[PDB]
Amino acid sequence: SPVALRQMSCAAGTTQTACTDDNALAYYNNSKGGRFVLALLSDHQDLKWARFPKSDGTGTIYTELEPPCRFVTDTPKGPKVKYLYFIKGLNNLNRGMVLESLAATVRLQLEHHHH
Amino acid sequence: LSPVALRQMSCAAGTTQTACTDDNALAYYNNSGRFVLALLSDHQDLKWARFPKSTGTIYTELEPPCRFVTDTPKGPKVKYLYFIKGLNNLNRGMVLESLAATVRLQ
Repeated sequence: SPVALRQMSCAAGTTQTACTDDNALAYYNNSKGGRFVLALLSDHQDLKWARFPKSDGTGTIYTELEPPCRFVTDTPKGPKVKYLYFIKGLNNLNRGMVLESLAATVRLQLEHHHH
Repeated sequence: LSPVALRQMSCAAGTTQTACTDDNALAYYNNSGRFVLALLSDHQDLKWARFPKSTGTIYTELEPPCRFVTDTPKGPKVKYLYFIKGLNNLNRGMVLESLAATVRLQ
């Protein structure tokens, strides 16, 4: 059942060329095929591609995003408007997963280490 | 009904409404009132669960259970996941994600 969602920074943009670097936060799990990206969380409202380098290091990958959902969140600095991007074709089951994970941060391991 | 980190509450379930008597199950719910999405339990015969309303009490039917293993502070354990009758996939996705992130390695 551990289809637990992990997160990491990634490159995103309005065009494949426009992708540059840590421009967003990507939600993914390991559904066999290495890393499977489900959604992007960013401050930018017109992103259309999430970019990740291939596993074997032989090229790169660009995944398509659906138009984002705009939403507010509270923070120490105050309210903040964020954009949630589900990848194209993502089903409601996976959308729900992203949501719960977004609702409360929880470490997936016990050892002193990133999430 | 909007998004919010799921919460859990102990509740009584049974194979019949009459059977629901003592707390023997954990119920995931959304409070965006309490909307119960699913039940986690050690028994596999469960078919009903009651929730003493926020006046009266509520009985909600359950769908067939799903077996699954879980680490705990005292060794692994087997358990059963029950979804409320007719739950949509978006909500099930929220439950499955909570369960999935419920493990302990090394």
